[PDB]
Amino acid sequence: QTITVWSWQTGPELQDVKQIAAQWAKAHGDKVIVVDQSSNPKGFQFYATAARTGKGPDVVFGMPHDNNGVFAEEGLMAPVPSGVLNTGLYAPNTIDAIKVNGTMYSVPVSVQVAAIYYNKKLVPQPPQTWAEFVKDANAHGFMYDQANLYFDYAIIGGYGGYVFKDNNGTLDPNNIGLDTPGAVQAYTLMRDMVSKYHWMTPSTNGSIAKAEFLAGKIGMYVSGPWDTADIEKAKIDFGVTPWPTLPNGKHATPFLGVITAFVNKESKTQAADWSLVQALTSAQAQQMYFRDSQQIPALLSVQRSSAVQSSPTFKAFVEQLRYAVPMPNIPQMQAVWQAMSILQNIIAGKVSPEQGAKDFVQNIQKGIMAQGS
Ligand SMILES: OC[C@H]1O[C@H](O[C@H]2[C@H](O)[C@@H](O)[C@@H](O)O[C@@H]2CO)[C@H](O)[C@@H](O)[C@@H]1O
Repeated sequence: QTITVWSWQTGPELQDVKQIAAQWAKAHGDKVIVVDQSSNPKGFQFYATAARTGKGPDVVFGMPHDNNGVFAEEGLMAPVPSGVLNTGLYAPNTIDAIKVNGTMYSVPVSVQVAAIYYNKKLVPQPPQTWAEFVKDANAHGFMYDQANLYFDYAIIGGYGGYVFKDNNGTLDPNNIGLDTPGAVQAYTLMRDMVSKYHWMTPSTNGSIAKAEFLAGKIGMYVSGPWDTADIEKAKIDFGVTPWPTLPNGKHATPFLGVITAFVNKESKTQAADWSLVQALTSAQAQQMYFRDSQQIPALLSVQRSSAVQSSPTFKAFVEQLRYAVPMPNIPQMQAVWQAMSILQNIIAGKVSPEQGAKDFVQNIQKGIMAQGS
């Protein structure tokens, strides 16, 4: 018979996943099939769509933790069995990220915090203050997936904005802070990056920004370890640096993302599934994933290895970590991602930042109301 694994991580890491699975299979006898879903237009939530109709995989690898709230609530995830996760081997925020309604539903594999990747050919020294940033941006260019909340939240949070109010670990989905005076100021700066700085056009997105950077046309770009391989293949002499402080003198607040692995509740071979998951998420595995893409391991013991401690990716990570905000993992967070398109209207000047902020929050509250039966 066969065990099917769906991976949302591609590139070098995918190859490591396949070799580890092959080795596990030689001992267990089950045939293991790995499918690359990273390019699926349906996105991360495609797992629920498939799992709802009994067409899902047995194991899922490389899923950003925010998505699991939906899967867990709909009963598409098998709870993590006892003895598999030792909460003491990870930072506390990493563990909270995999818990849904108090139950651990997935295993952490890596931790992510977006940073600024720069071309040392154009930008010898990375900017640290907004003043230096404007200087380097006007001179050699800057672009990123500007209307994607995952990335621009760094600015929003920097101005005091927030998605759901955090009350000592408990999120209040009724207290949204995306239309506070601070957020509006953030949206204005986002608008300015196009209308006055002219660093980007209302049309610029992640695809264009990445292509431009790989062609050596722009000096800075906001990204993550998922682009490490493509950058090295383009032989760009790059560096990694945290977001600069914003014009209000505050530090930007990027999201902290935890990449996870989990088991489908419908899978008939759950004992074997978890054994496989343990192999794909072990300390040895995490060392392999770090090798090429520089993916930061979730396990604290591997983070302490000298190879990791000395990498540019880890240095930026450690300097931004205390300012990073873990993405909410509750079901309502999906309503946020889906109402996100409004940001493009604000950036394009179709609506003012004031009104756009209001429309954004209203579309989120509506989407949330839609959820729940
Ligand atoms: O853009 C919405 C999207 O944001 C996050 O996805 C990240 C992902 O976590 C990163 O690993 C990388 O792939 O960049 C993505 C953003 O382009 C959320 O995790 C995801 O659920 C959401 O759809």
